[PDB]
Amino acid sequence: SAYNEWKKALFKPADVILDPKTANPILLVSEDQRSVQRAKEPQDLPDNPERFNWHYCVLGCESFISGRHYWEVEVGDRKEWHIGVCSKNVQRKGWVKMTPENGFWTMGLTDGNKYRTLTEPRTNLKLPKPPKKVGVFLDYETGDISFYNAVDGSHIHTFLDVSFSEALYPVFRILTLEPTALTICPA
Repeated sequence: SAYNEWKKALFKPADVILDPKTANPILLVSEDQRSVQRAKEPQDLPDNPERFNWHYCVLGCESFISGRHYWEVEVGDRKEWHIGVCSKNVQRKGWVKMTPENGFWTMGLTDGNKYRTLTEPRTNLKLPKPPKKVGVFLDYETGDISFYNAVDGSHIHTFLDVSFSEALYPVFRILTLEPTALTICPA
């Protein structure tokens, strides 16, 4: 397909590894550091400055300050998940609303069938097919963050013409307890 054949020609495939130091204590990062799951109760971890202590979020290890990049995330049959990018300088301690104004550019799924972009106010997305694998695409220069169905190459959503200045991290959020993990596809 055009999506599969062109993605690497236009965007550098990012090797995204989850950073355990950033993960909310209720989250578990897999040994290979590609997958995240949720625990029933928060685990005993230090409250280091890099760690999200309220939001059930985890970041990638590396940030982006220029260029075109992409990564793909297997969401599978999960009924809840949110993914995208956030500023290096987001508030990690306490609560702030996950919005572009607060340095979060994310979309995802809640309650099995409610697809949303986490704008302010939130925008409901109408998708003909439920995505099982999502491609996250960053063009730092043009200020575009795009989301695609990584199987059929269909468009999900684009944050357009954002004035980037700070470094951007891949960000992942899961709120629910379910049998399927959220998994990054390797380069």
